[PDB]
Amino acid sequence: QKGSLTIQQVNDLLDSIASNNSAKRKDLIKKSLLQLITQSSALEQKWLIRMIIKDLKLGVSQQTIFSVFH
DNA sequence: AAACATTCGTTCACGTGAGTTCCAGTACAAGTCTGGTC
Repeated sequence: QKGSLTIQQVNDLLDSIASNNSAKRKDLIKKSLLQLITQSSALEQKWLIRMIIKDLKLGVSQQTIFSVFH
């Protein structure tokens, strides 16, 4: 019901997944995904799946996010 | 001298133009789903 991951850790794990896919090593992808699964809650994992597939469906336009930012 | 007609300022109802609020139609842009091959 509670996670123990920070944003930097998640970015590092995703970077490892991408790089190891580029290098044709699936064991490291499995290890990174296992760490993410073991150190995350169900909601966090749902959002991680959405981020991996690259579709969040927030309902707010990218232009709106940029306008809010600056 | 008395009765009737006309005129006048008033009154009401009804119709038309301009201002304001609300909603439907239109336009455009982004998001989402799909197709095909290498």
